[PDB]
Amino acid sequence: RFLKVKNWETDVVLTDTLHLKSTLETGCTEHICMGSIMLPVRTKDQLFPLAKEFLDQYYSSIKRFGSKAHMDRLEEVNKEIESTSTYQLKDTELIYGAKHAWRNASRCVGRIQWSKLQVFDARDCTTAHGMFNYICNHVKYATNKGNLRSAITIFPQRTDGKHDFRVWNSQLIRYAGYKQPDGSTLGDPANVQFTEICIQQGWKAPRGRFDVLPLLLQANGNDPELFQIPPELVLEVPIRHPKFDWFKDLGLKWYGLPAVSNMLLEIGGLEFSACPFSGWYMGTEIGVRDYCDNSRYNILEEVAKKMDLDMRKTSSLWKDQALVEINIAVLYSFQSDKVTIVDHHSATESFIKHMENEYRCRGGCPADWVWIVPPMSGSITPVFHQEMLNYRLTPSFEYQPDPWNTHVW
Amino acid sequence: RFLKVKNWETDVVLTDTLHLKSTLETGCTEHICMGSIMLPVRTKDQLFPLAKEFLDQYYSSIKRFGSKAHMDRLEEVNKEIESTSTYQLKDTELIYGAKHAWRNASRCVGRIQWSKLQVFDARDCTTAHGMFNYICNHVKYATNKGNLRSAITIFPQRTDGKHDFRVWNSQLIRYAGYKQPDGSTLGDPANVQFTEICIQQGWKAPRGRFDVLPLLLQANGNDPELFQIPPELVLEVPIRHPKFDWFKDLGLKWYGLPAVSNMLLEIGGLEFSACPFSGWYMGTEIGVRDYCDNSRYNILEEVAKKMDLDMRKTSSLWKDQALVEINIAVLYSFQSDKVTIVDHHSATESFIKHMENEYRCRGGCPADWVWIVPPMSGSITPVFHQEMLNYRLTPSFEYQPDPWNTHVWKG
Ligand code: HEM
Ligand code: HEM
Ligand SMILES: Cc1cc(N)nc(C[C@H]2CNC[C@H]2NCCNCc2ccc(Cl)cc2)c1
Ligand SMILES: Cc1cc(N)nc(C[C@H]2CNC[C@H]2NCCNCc2ccc(Cl)cc2)c1
Ligand SMILES: C[C@H](O)[C@H](O)[C@H]1CNc2nc(N)[nH]c(=O)c2N1
Ligand SMILES: C[C@H](O)[C@H](O)[C@H]1CNc2nc(N)[nH]c(=O)c2N1
Ligand SMILES: [Zn+2]
Repeated sequence: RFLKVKNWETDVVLTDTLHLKSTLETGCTEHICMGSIMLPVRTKDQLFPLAKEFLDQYYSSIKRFGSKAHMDRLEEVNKEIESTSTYQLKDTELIYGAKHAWRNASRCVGRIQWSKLQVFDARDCTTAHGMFNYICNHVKYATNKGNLRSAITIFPQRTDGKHDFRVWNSQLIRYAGYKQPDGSTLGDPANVQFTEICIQQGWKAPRGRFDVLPLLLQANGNDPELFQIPPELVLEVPIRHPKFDWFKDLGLKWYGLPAVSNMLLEIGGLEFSACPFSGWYMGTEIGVRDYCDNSRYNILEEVAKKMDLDMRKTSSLWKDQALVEINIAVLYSFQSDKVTIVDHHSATESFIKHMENEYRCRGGCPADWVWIVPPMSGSITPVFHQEMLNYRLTPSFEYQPDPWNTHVW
Repeated sequence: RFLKVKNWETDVVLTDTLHLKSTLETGCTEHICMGSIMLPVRTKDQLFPLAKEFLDQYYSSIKRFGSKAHMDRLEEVNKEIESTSTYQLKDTELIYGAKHAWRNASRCVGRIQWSKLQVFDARDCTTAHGMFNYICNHVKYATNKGNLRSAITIFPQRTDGKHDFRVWNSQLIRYAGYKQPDGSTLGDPANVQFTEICIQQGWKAPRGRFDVLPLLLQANGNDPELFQIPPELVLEVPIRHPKFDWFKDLGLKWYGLPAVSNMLLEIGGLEFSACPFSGWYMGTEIGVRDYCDNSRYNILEEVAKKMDLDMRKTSSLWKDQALVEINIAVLYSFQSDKVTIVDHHSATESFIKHMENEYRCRGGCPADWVWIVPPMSGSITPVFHQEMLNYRLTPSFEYQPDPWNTHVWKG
């Protein structure tokens, strides 16, 4: 009932009760833990309980739980749902809802920033060009000439499921992937397929190693349209090492804006299938995963050569040595060009502080250890020694099927 | 039911049916995952079914399920239970049992070696001195002058719970930790409390930075007794770096034999409270955890200074740079002194093949991702990208409470 989590490096013990308010399933059972598995229309009967849950916590958050205002709103939404088989959120509810889905994202280490989120209400949007306009404005606002600011743009909610707004890209800004004859892959292997769905739709791929993909926007359920983000709005960073000059010769660069566009935001039962959100990078996401994952730019071997490491034996830890350098470069480059970025040491220390605040202000903090611990130097970061409880709270961000696997053209 | 796990690096998908034989609980529910939580006498009634399940597993393994030998063994065991409230395992069953507890240890990345285990049967042991003799023999055999061999020694099982055999040390070999009045710690902070118990019991502490702790052995539920492991039997490796000549000057060394001695071995319902087992180290256990944990030796700063790294800001990744060098030094040394050791790349790569083979020949391989993934360079090892299922099968190795917290002293 009242679970406890301990930090084994500092012996601090926190008590969690927030989990009791949890409603969604985890995938785990008393017989099997699925903790490491990546991926473990509504009715009026289904919707009202959800809306009620949401409103009560919202009114509770503003110290007006069980007030005429509260009571009144419940009734208004109640009448609206029975009548309209759905409802619309008050601006304040939308903002509160979005901030909280972030607050509840158990896989996000950057949640100490949860309450500082710019919300762009794009619910009056109606077309792909309109979506394009809102997205450019979001990108420009968030980039802020390198001094990044968190934001989310929220398009119209789901209705009959046949009029869904969707951004086909996984992130607003990513590089294209091309499968050459050499069997090899040009650019980012992760995007090969999407890259082709663009071509298949018209895009004139420049076939480069770092080609900024075009946005593929879908509005009201119609077919998706392509748009090239003003190059001037996409801040990029040339990757150079602060000691190895030959580094710049690797020809590496990465974009400054991390911005997830394929998730679904759920607030009080309502579904928002197009809600791109952005913050700023933690160094390892690029240096460790984008650059060194074997299924991504997989650059270790090459960086290894350039360093003249004894790649003969794994026990010389050449892969590890090179990993560190590649990551030192990233932070170095972003910092030099003055684009906001955080290292895994600072981000994890921040998250620990956030957990403590959350435990003593909200009764806990859902967190997914498997995702929170950085992909390098795990145990020298504090989160490694921190026990965490993972459970699902709403409002939330959820994954959803790629549109190209559901679109009735 | 069937469950699938996918490797996001290779797209290889596996199907698990073995989890269907999972009995114990995990700590998780449909509402909460306790996957990162460190730690989430029997009745004839409950014992009967446990022996049966075990015996069925054992006879199936030797291709004699349902045989007369199998049926006689079941009758013999059940008769013994109703008769004495317990039962004794045949040598063969003990060996099979021990090998399987290792095979089922979901937090162990070295399981590819499971079927290769020397089992020493010490169930005829009656005293602390007897325990000491058995342990010295295990240490010498397992050490094998640096060519490490996996081994386990099994002392008498629990009876009424008032006569337990227990090895008070958490590991047969570990360094003493001492709390100074100024608040600093000399030696290994992890063993301060145990080191105090040793001193209280009569140990004469040399008070150094790497003093091998004495063994504190409890036989038949009696008060524990102290014993010093013959020095010539304790293999140690001085740590030095292949290119950094000042590394040897840090004065670091570590023992070669990792041997857990505080866990409980459960086989067919029987409980073996004293069952020390040892293998060989994976580099990071020493280089990352014992050396760099803030609560252990914590040598990152001193090493970073020497390398003259920019320690003014964490974004220089000075901690990460020093960590790599320290781990290179550990591997280099061990390999130079010809003491068995495996690096985390090699070990995780082997575990993945072991895991795949297990899914194919056994229908599964319970594994705890939180523990399998190395404490450094996580994503550049194949296990990071491997989905895993964690569940509990018996036989098994379990945690038990520290003895100094439950023991009834006699005097
Ligand atoms: C301000 C800087 C931020 C930092 C440094 C940060 C950092 C991170 C990191 C390291 C991850 C893991 C990414 C991965 O492994 O794919 C992550 C995941 C995530 N973040 Fe944050 N984050 C930030 C802002 C945001 C914002 C503004 C939101 C949304 C409003 C958010 C929502 C999420 C979600 C839902 C996930 C998990 C998504 C998934 O499962 O793929 N984050 N974040
Ligand atoms: C052959 C060399 C072996 C290697 C390289 C290996 C490696 C490891 C490592 C890296 C861990 C995690 C240690 C930690 O973080 O505390 C571990 C845990 C474990 N290993 Fe192995 N192991 C080996 C042999 C064995 C043997 C022979 C047994 C038993 C017969 C065994 C039983 C276990 C158990 C029970 C755990 C988890 C203990 C706990 O939860 O504290 N291992 N092993
Ligand atoms: C707002 C924000 C801020 C920061 N710093 N980081 C992010 C994360 C985002 C940039 N780096 C990795 C991307 N996430 C990929 C999720 N893959 C899960 C996944 C989902 C589905 C499949 Cl099939 C595979 C994998 C978002
Ligand atoms: C047979 C074998 C072979 C290898 N390679 N490694 C080991 C593991 C052993 C040497 N390095 C760390 C030690 N394990 C301590 C685990 N403590 C967890 C823990 C358990 C309980 C609490 Cl309260 C805290 C922490 C055993
Ligand atoms: C199989 C395993 O769950 C998978 O590789 C996870 C591990 N932890 C992760 N953690 C983060 N932050 N991001 C990821 O993509 C992953 N991948
Ligand atoms: C809180 C968290 O579960 C704890 O720090 C775990 C994480 N993973 C680990 N993994 C291994 N191999 N050994 C450990 O001691 C730990 N500690
Ligand atoms: Zn779980």
